[PDB]
Formats: sequence, C-alpha cells, structure tokens
Amino acid sequence: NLKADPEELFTKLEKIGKGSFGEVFKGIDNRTQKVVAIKIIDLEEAEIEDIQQEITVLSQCDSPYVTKYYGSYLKDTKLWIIMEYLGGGSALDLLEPGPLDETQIATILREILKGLDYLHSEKKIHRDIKAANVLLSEHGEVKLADFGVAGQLTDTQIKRNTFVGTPFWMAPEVIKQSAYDSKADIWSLGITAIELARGEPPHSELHPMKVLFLIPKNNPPTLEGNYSKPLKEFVEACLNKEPSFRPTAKELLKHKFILRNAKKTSYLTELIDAHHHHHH
Ligand SMILES: O=C1NCCCCCNc2nc(c3ccccc3n2)Nc2cc1[nH]n2
Repeated sequence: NLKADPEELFTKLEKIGKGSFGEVFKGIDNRTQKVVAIKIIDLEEAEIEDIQQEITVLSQCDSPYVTKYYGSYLKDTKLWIIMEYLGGGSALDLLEPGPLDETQIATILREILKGLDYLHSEKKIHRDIKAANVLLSEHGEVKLADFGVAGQLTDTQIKRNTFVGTPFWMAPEVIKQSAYDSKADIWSLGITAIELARGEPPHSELHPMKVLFLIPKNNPPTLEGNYSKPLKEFVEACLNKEPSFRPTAKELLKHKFILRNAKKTSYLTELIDAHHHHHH
C-alpha cells in the first residue's frame, strides 16, 4: 500500500489561479516532460477513495470542449489532481480588463454548451460551472475544467449545514439537496452568463450565508441593463426555479442568442490580448 509520491512524479511550477477547493499550479510530468495543471486539495477532514475512483472514471472522458483529467495522487492528507493545462486564462481572468461584448459572450457560452452536452450525454454533471472554470487556450479554444467532483466534496457539507464555500452559482435544488441532475448545470450556466455580461454573479455584494438562504426562496435572477433581448431571454430560460422547466444544453445550442451572436473561437485571442495589455 506504499503510495507514489506526486512531488517526485511531478515538478510543481508557478501558481496559475485559485480553483475550487485548492490552488492550481502549472506542473511538469517528470516521466513524459509534458506540461500539466495540478490542483492540490487538502482532505484532512475527509470519502477520499470514492473521489479518486471517480477521477479515474472521468479521466476516460474525451471531448474537445472539456479538459482532460490525468488521475490523482494522494500524499498524506493532500490530493494532487492532475489536469490538462490551458494557458490562455480562465474566463474570470479575462473579465479583469473590462466588459465582454455579446459576441464574446455568445461564443464562450456556445463552447460551454457543447461541453455540457458532452458531459450530460455521458451521464455526468459538471456541478461547478462558473467563469473561473471556463478555460481558454492560447489559440482561443474554450474548455470546461474541474468537472464532475464538486458534488462529492460539498453535498454532505450542504446537508449538514457545514458548507462554507461560495454559493453564488448553485441551483436552488443543489442548495436544498433535493434530487438534482444535469439541469443544475443549466441554472449555473445562466448565472455564468450574467457573470460574463456584468463581471460578477447575482448577489455578489451579500454575505454568502444570506445568499445560500436567498437562492431557494427568491424569484430567480434576471439579466438587467443594456443587453439585447435574446441575451436576456437566454438567461431567463436557464434561470427557472423548476429544473424540469430549464432547457437542455442541446436545446440552448439552438437559442437565437447563440445562433445570431456566436462567432469563430479564434477571435477570442483578442480577449487574451486585452489581458496582456491590462497587465503590461
Ligand atoms: O484544469 C484546470 N483546472 C483549474 C481551473 C481553475 C483555475 C483557472 N485559472 C487559470 N487556469 C489556468 C491558467 C493558465 C494560465 C494563466 C491563467 C490561468 N488561470 N490553466 C488551467 C487551469 C486548469 N487547467 N489549466
């Protein structure tokens, strides 16, 4: 039962961003000398082998719209998750210089939807859709990241009222821990569309415990301000309190906002340029 040491298997390089449940680093697989991303989760207070088994299952996923998993390695109380590295920045990173235009939003949402359609067709739930987990390559390709595990890391805490993580993107049925399915991602997608349009999810000025309380009780958010009627309607379609009333990802790919505004992903290199200029 002697475990491989991830610090020997991988060279941890610079931090590249805050992930859910842990910081994310660029890394090198020392066996292949290939670049990877590494997220280290501290599981001192927690079923570890169930999470590793599911990461192994998810490492078999294969889609242009979803980052690869490359397994995970436990070291004492820390779980090293190994992932495909993308270097363009997350959509959250790329929101820093200023507002996105509706073509950028529609392009990014279209790619997210294709990734959600893939995961849902494989009977998986992303469960952590937010701009921070939407990644760009240096060429503008868009892939979902950190999918398929957040439920194992949070659902029990939510049941016990011991969850202290961030609630802004959670569907009401996830907060109430009733039966939830892929439609939970569709709610989170609607919140993420607001985040891409306005820079932050609804209720971002409120205490997270008030937000956890509000989401299942309040009318769902809507997109307010100078935004096109199709974009507002796309948001409204996602943000229905009843999950059976939300459309599937496959249906949303046909939404007129997506079809009339999405353009080539290669144009999103302009967004990466803006980040460079912002930080130059
Ligand atoms: O699979 C990942 N999950 C981790 C998802 C949460 C972190 C997202 N923030 C991020 N992420 C990058 C990155 C690279 C270069 C510059 C900025 C970057 N900002 N790269 C990355 C992330 C992952 N892979 N590659």
